[PDB]
Amino acid sequence: ATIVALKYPGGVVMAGDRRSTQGNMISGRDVRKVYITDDYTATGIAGTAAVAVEFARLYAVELEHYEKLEGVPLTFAGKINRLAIMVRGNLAAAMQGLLALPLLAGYDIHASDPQSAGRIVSFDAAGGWNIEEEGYQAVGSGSLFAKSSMKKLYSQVTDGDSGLRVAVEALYDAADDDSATGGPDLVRGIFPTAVIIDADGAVDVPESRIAELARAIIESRSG
Amino acid sequence: ATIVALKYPGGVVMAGDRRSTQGNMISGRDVRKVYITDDYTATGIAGTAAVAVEFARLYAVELEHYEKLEGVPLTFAGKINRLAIMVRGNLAAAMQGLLALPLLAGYDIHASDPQSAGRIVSFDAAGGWNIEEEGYQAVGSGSLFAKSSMKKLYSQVTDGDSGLRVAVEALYDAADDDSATGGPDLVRGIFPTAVIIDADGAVDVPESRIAELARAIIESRS
Amino acid sequence: ATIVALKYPGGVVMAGDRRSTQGNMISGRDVRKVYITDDYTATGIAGTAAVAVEFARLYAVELEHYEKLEGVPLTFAGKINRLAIMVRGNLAAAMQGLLALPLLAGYDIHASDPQSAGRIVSFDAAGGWNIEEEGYQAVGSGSLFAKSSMKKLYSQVTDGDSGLRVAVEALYDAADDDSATGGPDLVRGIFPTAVIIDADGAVDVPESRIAELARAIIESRSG
Amino acid sequence: ATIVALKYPGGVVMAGDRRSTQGNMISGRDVRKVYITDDYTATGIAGTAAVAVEFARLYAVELEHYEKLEGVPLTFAGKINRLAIMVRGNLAAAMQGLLALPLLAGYDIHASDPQSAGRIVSFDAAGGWNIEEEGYQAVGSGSLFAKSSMKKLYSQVTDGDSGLRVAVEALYDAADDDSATGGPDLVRGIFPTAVIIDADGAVDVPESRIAELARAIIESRS
Amino acid sequence: ATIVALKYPGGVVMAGDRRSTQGNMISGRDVRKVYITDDYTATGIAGTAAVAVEFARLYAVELEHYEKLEGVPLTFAGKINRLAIMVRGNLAAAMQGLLALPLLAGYDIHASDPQSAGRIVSFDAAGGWNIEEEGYQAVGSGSLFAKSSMKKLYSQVTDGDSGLRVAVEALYDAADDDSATGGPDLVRGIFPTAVIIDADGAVDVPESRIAELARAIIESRSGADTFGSDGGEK
Amino acid sequence: ATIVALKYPGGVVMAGDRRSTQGNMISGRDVRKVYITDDYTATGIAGTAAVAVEFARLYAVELEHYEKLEGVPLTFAGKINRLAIMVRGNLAAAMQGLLALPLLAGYDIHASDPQSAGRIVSFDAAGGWNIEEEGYQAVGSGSLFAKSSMKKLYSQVTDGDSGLRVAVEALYDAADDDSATGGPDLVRGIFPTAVIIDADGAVDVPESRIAELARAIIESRS
Amino acid sequence: ATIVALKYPGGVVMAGDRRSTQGNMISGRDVRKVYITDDYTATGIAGTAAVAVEFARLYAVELEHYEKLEGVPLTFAGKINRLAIMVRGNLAAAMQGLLALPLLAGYDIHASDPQSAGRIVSFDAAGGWNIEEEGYQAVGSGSLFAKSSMKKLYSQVTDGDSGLRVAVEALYDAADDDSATGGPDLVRGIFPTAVIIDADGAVDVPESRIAELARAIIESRS
Amino acid sequence: ATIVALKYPGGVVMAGDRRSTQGNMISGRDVRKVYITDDYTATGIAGTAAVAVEFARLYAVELEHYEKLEGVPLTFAGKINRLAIMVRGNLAAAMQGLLALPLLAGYDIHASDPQSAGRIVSFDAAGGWNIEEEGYQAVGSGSLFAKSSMKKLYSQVTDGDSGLRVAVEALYDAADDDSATGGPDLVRGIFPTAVIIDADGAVDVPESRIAELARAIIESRS
Amino acid sequence: ATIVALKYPGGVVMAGDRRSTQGNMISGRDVRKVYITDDYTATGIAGTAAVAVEFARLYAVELEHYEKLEGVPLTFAGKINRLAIMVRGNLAAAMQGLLALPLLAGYDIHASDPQSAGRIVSFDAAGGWNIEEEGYQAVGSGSLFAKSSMKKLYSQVTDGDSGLRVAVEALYDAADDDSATGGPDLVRGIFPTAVIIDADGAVDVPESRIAELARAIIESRSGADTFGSDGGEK
Repeated sequence: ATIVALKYPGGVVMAGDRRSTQGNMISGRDVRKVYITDDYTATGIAGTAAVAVEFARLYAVELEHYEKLEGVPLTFAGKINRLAIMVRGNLAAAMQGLLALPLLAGYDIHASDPQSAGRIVSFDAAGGWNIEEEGYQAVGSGSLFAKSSMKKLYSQVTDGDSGLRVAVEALYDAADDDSATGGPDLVRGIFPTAVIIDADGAVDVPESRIAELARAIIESRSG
Repeated sequence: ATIVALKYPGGVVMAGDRRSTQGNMISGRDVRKVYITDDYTATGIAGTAAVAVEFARLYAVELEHYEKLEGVPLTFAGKINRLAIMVRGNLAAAMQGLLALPLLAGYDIHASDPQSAGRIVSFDAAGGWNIEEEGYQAVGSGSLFAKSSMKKLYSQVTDGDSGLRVAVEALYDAADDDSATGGPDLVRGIFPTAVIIDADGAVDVPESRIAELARAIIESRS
Repeated sequence: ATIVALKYPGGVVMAGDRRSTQGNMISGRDVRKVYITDDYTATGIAGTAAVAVEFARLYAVELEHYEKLEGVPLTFAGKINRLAIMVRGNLAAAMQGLLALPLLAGYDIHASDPQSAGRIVSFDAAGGWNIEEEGYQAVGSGSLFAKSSMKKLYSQVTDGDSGLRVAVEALYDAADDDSATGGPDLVRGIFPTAVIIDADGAVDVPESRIAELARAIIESRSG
Repeated sequence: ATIVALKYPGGVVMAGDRRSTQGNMISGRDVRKVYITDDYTATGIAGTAAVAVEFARLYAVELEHYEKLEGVPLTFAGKINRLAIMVRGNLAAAMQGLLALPLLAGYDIHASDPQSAGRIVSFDAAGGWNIEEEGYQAVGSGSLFAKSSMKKLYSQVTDGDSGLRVAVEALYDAADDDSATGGPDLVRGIFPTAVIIDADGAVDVPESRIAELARAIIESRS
Repeated sequence: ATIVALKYPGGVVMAGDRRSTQGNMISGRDVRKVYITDDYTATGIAGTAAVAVEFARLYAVELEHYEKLEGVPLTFAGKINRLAIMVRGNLAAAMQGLLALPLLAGYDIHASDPQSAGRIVSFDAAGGWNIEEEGYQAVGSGSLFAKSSMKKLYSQVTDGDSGLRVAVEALYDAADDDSATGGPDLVRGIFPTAVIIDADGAVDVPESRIAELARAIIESRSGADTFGSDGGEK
Repeated sequence: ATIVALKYPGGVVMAGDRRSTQGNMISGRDVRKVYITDDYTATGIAGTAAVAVEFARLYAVELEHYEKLEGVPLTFAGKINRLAIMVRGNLAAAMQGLLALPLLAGYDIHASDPQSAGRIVSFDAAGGWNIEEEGYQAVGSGSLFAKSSMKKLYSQVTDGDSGLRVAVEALYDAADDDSATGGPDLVRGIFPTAVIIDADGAVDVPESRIAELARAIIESRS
Repeated sequence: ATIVALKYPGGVVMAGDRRSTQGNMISGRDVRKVYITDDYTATGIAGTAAVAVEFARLYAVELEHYEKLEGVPLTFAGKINRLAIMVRGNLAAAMQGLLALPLLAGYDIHASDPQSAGRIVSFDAAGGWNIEEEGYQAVGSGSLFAKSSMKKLYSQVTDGDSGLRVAVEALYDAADDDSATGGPDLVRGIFPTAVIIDADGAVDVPESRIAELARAIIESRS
Repeated sequence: ATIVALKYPGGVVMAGDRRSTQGNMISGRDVRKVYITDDYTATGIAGTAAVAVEFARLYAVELEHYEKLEGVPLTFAGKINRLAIMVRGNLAAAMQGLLALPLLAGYDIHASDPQSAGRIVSFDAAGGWNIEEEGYQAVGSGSLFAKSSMKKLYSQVTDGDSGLRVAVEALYDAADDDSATGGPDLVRGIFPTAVIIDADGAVDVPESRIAELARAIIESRS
Repeated sequence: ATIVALKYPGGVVMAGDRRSTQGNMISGRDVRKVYITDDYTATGIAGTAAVAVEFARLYAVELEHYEKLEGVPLTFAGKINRLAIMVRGNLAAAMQGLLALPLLAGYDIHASDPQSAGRIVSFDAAGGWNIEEEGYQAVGSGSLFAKSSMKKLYSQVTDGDSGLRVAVEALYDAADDDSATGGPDLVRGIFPTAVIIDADGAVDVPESRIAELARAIIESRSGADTFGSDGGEK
């Protein structure tokens, strides 16, 4: 599994791959790992698939719950803290092998400058969170390759779109050197999922656009 | 890793993938796992890469050494025996996690019927061996998927070429359902390796043939 | 044990074998492993026989319970979720050896298109569930052989019937390479059980149909 | 695995099934577990496949080697002893999971009464042996079911043929109640193997006769 | 210990042996292991003798309790389920060495056909139960020999009585190859106990009938041993 | 297992049961556990069957070997010593579960009084030995019941026959209270084995006599 | 530690950092990890410092020893083999923690095309080796970051100097993302070490060139 | 990680570095480890990052809580005690691996002499606290190097500013010999954070001042 | 234990403390840990006392033995190698707790520049060695404090005497911050030992110079403590 996220001028993009494994065997080819938890935040979770889906569901329930009770959504710092408590609470079971690490991407409406209102937050096993200040991040098994490719490509990220391309590509190298990360399957037409967040909310990327970008990357590296 | 071998009317074919891993990390994109040990045998080895390449090398040396001393190659039975003794010798290291299992294909020149002189032989970690009769075998992490593919595809095998295509396809399915087995890389142009043995000896299938077969399969599935 | 399931145009078919073992010894020759839990679902369970029969019984009780209280049956997503909670709850005892993995087949009346209203859901030990999109699935010890045979035969599935044949046959190869899966016993006339689900509900397959298909497969491979 | 042996008036018969497993997985559909070690003995070996085939081979070599050096075969007692010593030598490896138990059938040419010159001998992992006196023996995972079947069927044994049928049936019940023992495969045509020893030596029962008896049994039970 | 049960046309017969051991030493020679838990069901239990007798008493108490409260006895399926819950309940202590496995025989009055109203139910350690439909079953240490003998004799079973004979005999072979199962003691006159269930209820078998059948089986095996040989050698 | 030995006026008698088990399962119905190692000593061995028969055989060989080299048998003291050294030699294997304990009965031709030249000697796993003075000994799982029986029945021992009957009875009670010891099987006709040693050497009691005594006991207890 | 090696048109370059740690503590600021084992091969070793320096020394001795005895250097294949055998020999100590992994760069004088006579070879702890064919390799704690850097920067490599700059940059990124790898120390003036091998042999890059390249990179990133 | 603190005439200065690691990999480059917990106390925490940030937040919440309830802030001794009870409370999880050690710097308004109203308090794992009476202190991995540098520089401390320089420098040597402590990154402009406390409260140090002092130290040592 | 070594313009100096402990108990007040192994080297050994004295003794024997056989001392490189092999040979016993680490100072007569012919060499438990370039080294429980002291004090080193004073001071700070290292005992008059090596060989510093150097250090620390304060408070 691999999930990359990167800031672009005016928003944030989070993309995740599609494969789920059981040891060496490929058990699944279309797992969606990026969820739109609310109008302005998307959450990608890596690890044990059970703890992953439960985290996404429970987190979304909680955010909308507080919104309905208080008539106003939480601030971004609150969202971070709630997620971190929920992660810390799974530390006991996580030491037993049910570890799930999230990766939170959001757009802060209350932020002073609209052009830097993107935020990327990465968590550990102990619920310690860090607000990323370096433009991108990745979690999962292939995370190191993805981070090392985005390190060379992040100078091209100039808007939402080129950011989407760099994300697809970093996912491509992650899959390229890590067998647990699936690469663009051209045969079944299965490609990574993406989410884009800006002033107007968080929307899912239509599959055709990720496919055009993917084929473009493969045509580029074949020669 | 996954290495398939199947008899066809008049010969034997043996093919292997190209990936080598360390855990989840893809470390080698072009390893060759099928060797031509002598003019009438080929040996695939699954498992620990060091122990594998070493087995292949040493076995080839031994076959050829006896051949030079006595002026005649061993019978297929003797070859089977020596390979089995090597495998039995690595047993302690195999339990220490250095396991290497060989799959031996050969063409018996002394067999009575030439159309069925093909030979496939499989080994376990304890050196016991078994001559295969159902016409195909495989070894490695993808072996079960490969065997279950060849069981259905094997009625199509009628000559050297059809047998080659069936081999390549079985590999494609192994790789399709197991992450430790690499499929045809169309981007870098790396394809499985194949050896064909018949009445005239053992030759390596040149890459182009395997490329065309792989492209035919890939178009057939999409 | 082995339980296969596959979608066909207009419904779903689930078939399971008949043998139960205690180590190497054959202890039972007529265990039924596929149950009709409600008018539109069928549950097949593999593993510890006790935990299996309990899951079937308890699950059916629960579904009908909610129906009586609320005057309306659960949606399909609800059914999946309740089963998954019930599986997750058996994780503690499952680590100690009492492992039971279910396989849920259903027909969704509320689904938009009637021709794809079949559904197949597979579970793990941690209660993570996956909605299957490949058209078939199998659980049990012989599951990998059965999956690999249905992979080559699924192009012949065109209705409830050809689907039934492919199911019986995949079960036949599972039994053929796995000693824990029983093959068609021609001597005692014991054959796999099957359930078929479509717009009109879930009905058990009469035994003579499965027997005739079975003898047809054996006669076909005998030469 | 399961190998039965029974004495009939005038000779001995020894039959064995054909399956070989790895856990729940059926790996071999046609293994031969009963060898003719010499003109008047036959050896079945249950257990680890490697250790089994090796035992059989080496024992045959040793019997014949002494025969060539001294110009006369050992007595049945000497053969029993050498087999026992070979078994005792594998005890260390058997405790490490490489156990192999042999069942030895023979026809003593030096015995006084020809009608009871048949001999059956069973061994444990610790090399001790025992000469059977109840007319039959078996070894392997199905041995208890086979013995409990022969206890009832043995009054029907009156010659070479009835003894052969009782052997095949005992195997059928072993396989019927135990999954590690293969029964007659009517689809692929694979049947138990059988060896008959009498005053004239040891001969392999040709497959057709075993096929007949198997079909008679299967018809009787339906 | 060994307990065999088998269906016969119109009823069911359950027979059990008489010995109890403490390791190799024979500690008891007249343990009764087959109980009549109610008018139509008999229960035989094997394993730790404590957990055995306790199970029998507790089960009988429970069945009659429900009968008195509800004015109607449980159905047969209910009986099975309660027994299984009890067995499952003893799983924790069973893993520490207090294992007891039961074997339930009954006659279902509410069953459609009176001639197949016999039922045999076998349990495991996890309380999973199986309704037997092969005609017979056995539990205990000698269970495999007894099952393998009843497999060759079950074609002679035609009524309550011939079924009783086959039961005594299967018990005889169980005891014959398993030292933990006691054979008919001709010296002290101790023989297996039997229970027979049919349309008229479950009754204990009088000891003289089991004893005559026993002596008959011994005279027949001794005469069949005299007739037989080892390939021609006696 | 259970092997009793008792002195009587003028000789010694040694008897043993016939059962051999594997756990709760009865595996051998006619094992012979009492051997005649030489013209004046018999040896019983309880425990692991293999180690038992080995001890017996090898000890007989050693006694007779020294006899052929030196032209005179060892004294009873020397025999005791050699047996003790063998037993001490098996100590490591005994701690690893392969324990075999011998009970040695002999008739000392060199003793002063012929009426008390009988000799019984018992051994532990550590090779120490002890010359028995209370007139009887036993070994095996039933030894305690057998000794507690002979303590009461021993005043009846007045010659070779009465001593034989007391032996058979002691065995009967061992078997009566312990399941690993077989009693007289009236159905198959298998009875304990017995050896009698006196001034004229060691002879095997023929089976018929042991049969008659066993029947006398059995009717006595009904 | 981190040692990168990359082929360029006509030669090979091999560079290594300078830090050596004990836990979190920086213990050596100027270790040299890349040796010139002979006129056409350089060897880097990651891992335990003792085992590393010893490997390098002994291997150089052995190459040169055979050269003096036979009057001709081994082929690149023989060199690969000897290094592999040394590595396989240290395996027992590598499991105990004294692991040392070598990366071997050489220029084959006997290769057919001079422009691609460069050679890079990588080893695992079990002595198996692999001839790298994607143009670059690395070893040590920073190896993954270094490889992921060279994958992107490698299209810029066109000669000896550009290849050298790419090497230094890859090292800079290794150090940038891993704390056990030292970067260019501008304060003390300590820079990575580099060796260049081409048709004319192996020469150490003089420090000034590496200093200028490092300063260019550092100013580029500010 | 490393956090230094030192008294200067009229106040106290606490400075901490910026790097966070995950084993050998550098995971963070701008972690702030010094917090202003209230108008007159700053708290620096080292160890597990989670336990660190949690401690800071919880401690600040608690101090202001008591202030709001009682209308008067705690005395300094109270603050120390509460922090120590919190640290003691984390002792179980701290033995499990989630260890966080704090370092408390304050200015006591109620102290008699305004010029020595600074205080430095260091804690252990068991919540035992000590009031330092030696002018300075440091916690973290690089703590010993920082303490040993401040030991040679503390005679230059004469006001808030020279104290700030000595702090930055001691942090520089800590980072210089400890890979887990980050040095001044001149490329990204990341420098240690500082807090200064005196009669007028606790204020954060503007970044440009720390950068000027840092570059001054580097130019000085080049 | 703590042994420091530092190069100065034209030579090398090597000093060591005198304490030897067992747990918290001070067992030896006058151990000598720095030996003159030959006319141009000196060896300090930290760690287990037995193993330490043995490395020293046997190494001196080996150096001198080869010198007598071949008529010329080994080069500094050969000496380094032999010491390293001896260290590598003790690795098993060091894993068993009998660890001894040597620090080797020497004056290379064959070096090109006499002003920088001094040599300091440090070893780990696995026999690897390293030639120190930053001008000073130390070994033992107080080594970290000693090094962190010499890093600051090293710009003051200009000759043999100043280098000696810096050595003694570094030892004083090691002892000041670690309890296993003994400082100058003014009561019993026991001071660290020192060896100095230059172009003319290796000689032991006579006790007087060490005594009054340590005395001066102590008075400087006392006076500087009287001048200073804790942010204003004494």
